[PDB]
Amino acid sequence: GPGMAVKHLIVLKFKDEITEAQKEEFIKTYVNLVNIIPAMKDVYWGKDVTQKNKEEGYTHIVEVTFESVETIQDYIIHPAHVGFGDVYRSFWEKLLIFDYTPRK
Amino acid sequence: GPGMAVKHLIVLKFKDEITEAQKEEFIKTYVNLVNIIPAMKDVYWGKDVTQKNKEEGYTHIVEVTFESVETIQDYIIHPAHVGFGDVYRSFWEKLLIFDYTPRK
Ligand SMILES: CCCCCCCc1cc(O)cc(O)c1C(=O)O
Ligand SMILES: CCCCCCCc1cc(O)cc(O)c1C(=O)O
Repeated sequence: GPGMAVKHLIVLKFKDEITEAQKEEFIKTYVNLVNIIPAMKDVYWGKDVTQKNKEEGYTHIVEVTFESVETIQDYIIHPAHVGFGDVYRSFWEKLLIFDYTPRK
Repeated sequence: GPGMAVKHLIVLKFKDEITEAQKEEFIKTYVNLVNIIPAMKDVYWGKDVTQKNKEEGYTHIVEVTFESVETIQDYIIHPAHVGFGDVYRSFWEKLLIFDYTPRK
């Protein structure tokens, strides 16, 4: 369709001490935010398989579509997001966030 | 669904002196690889608008769809991919490369 939505992309490396089970629980709890935060519509994620970034070893990629930058910002400040981010902040070693409208 | 795909995600920062005209031509030549490299099925890209990692400087996000990790390898070793790097490596400052299958 003709819509102009905005994708929120998260690129993450967990601390080495975090176990696979802990990463899974972190992602599951994150996905549950869709049911809580109005702006947050859907979550797709995946684990990188090629490990091509050397000293910048991000492993997980999360994609969330939103209607605009302003509603991304609503998600950022929503108390369920603030709470998730604060209590799991020690899980990650590196985090990059991008917001863009995909085009051809 | 019935189809299998792997997303090849590139995060890119151009050198600071590169012009907008140069970026546009660089991207047009990259997306034209779909007409050259069989494995490369589609490209969507966008420019970050929120600058949440401004200090790292990545600005462009490029999403390329492939059938499998094997066809991704065919893309990497294709002469036109090697040749794109021959001609344009001097335009980028840094990159991150990921290969993953998005899921819920
Ligand atoms: C399954 C991956 C979970 C990602 C948590 C990141 C939370 C966060 C922290 C922050 O300092 C800035 C942010 O923009 C965000 C975010 O966008 O969600
Ligand atoms: C408009 C996007 C331009 C992307 C060029 C990156 C080329 C490249 C360089 C490299 O050193 C390693 C790689 O894996 C790749 C790649 O995946 O294409």
